[PDB]
Amino acid sequence: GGSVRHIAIPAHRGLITDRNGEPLAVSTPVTTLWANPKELMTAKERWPQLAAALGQDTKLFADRIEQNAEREFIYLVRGLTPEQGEGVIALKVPGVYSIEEFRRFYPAGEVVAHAVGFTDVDDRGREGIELAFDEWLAGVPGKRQVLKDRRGRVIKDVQVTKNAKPGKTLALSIDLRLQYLAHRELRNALLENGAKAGSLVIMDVKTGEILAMTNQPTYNPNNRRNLQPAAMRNRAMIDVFEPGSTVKPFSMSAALASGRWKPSDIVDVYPGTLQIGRYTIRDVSRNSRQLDLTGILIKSSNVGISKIAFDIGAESIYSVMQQVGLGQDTGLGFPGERVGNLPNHRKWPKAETATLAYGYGLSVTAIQLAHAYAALANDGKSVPLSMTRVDRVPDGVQVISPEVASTVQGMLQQVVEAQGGVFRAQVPGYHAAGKSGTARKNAYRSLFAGFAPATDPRIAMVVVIDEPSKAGYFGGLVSAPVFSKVMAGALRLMNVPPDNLP
Repeated sequence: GGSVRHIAIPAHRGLITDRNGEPLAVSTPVTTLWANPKELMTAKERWPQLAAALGQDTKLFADRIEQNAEREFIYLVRGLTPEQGEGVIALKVPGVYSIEEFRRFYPAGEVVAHAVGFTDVDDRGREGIELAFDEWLAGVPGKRQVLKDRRGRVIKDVQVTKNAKPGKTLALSIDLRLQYLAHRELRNALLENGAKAGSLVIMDVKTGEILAMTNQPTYNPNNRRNLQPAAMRNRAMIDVFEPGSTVKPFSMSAALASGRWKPSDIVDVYPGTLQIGRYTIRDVSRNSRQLDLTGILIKSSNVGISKIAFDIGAESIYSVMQQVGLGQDTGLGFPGERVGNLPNHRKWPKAETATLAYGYGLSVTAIQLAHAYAALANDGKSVPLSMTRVDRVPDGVQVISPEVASTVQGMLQQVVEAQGGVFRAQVPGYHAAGKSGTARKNAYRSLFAGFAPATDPRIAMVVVIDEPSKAGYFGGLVSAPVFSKVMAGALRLMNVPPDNLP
């Protein structure tokens, strides 16, 4: 006949949009039904009709209400359409009450699942942006009072103690139009090459924004039914791998900055192997003798970059790699994010000096690799990463001098356009620049990292194809065609003028 209890007032979770306001995560009003078993015990002849309205077996529902006859609150069904909730309410079953709360709906579904993430049944972020910015998005629940009978019947409201503060809107750096394109093209490439998984990262080299981030396999954050953890793996931020030949441009940046090397310099790589003690440096193709610095990148000559590294010292190469973020914390604060490993030595031996120079030993993520190529594309200035829209561009750090960065840009354009280069990475109408690579896990990862336009870069991109099972596993056969198709759409959607038209 009288008992006051504080009930919480759910807060409206903040809207998540892409960089242009397209809805990505929307709080949707839902109707949750709860029951007071004490009042249900006075209306047993109504249980089968209530059981059928809840899609529950007649006897099982009766067993559930009986075992909880002493309690005052149980959940009947959580998160219904307001239409569905009022249908059960219209039955006038004594002891059945409704609660108005919110549930997330993700209009893009599987296309941006890993980046956006999801909430749980209690509207708490548990993955992706939903967890990374949960305090910003959640708001503060409110406090209300209600009078409860000694039999549990709701009698009347007493007062509101504190009003709910709704969550705040968040606009991601993602361009949903680019996301749809990268999601589709990465999926097509996986089917064409029969690959298990893949990752694609797009960045604005001037602002540090992540314009697109897609992983295969993916999942619908709206269905939530037996989602195996394989499809929920945010591979672009969690998978680490040896970058291989894709970090040779940074060994080259340290070479061109040492004062001892120029692009015209030649290196003798005959006969394709180089013995360092018991360790044998081996090139994939061993049909060369003298190569200039660009030919070293075109052929992916581990021997050539090793001899350059011996001359300039590993410390200069480590410094460039550390400053562009390889093996470093990205500061993005995503769950399960991995940093990788950029090893450091007090005294760099010859073997570790070489394997560092051509991308063995150290382990990076696709996000780190894209961030490094963005710095190279941004005339050597590294801008911090961001998964939210950047209105005020932060000051970068000039890690590679603009002259050296401009020289490596030209050499990477030749890697894509010169004879024997990665011509399948060429973007029609534009000058693209990039570098192919392979990461062994038999099983390999096909890598391509690049940027465009080569003469005035705007967009950096990394493609990781995990274990192709059809054509050759080489980067340039599998990953380069994806770069070409996705970069072409990224340049068009951002109205970047073509720099390669007759």
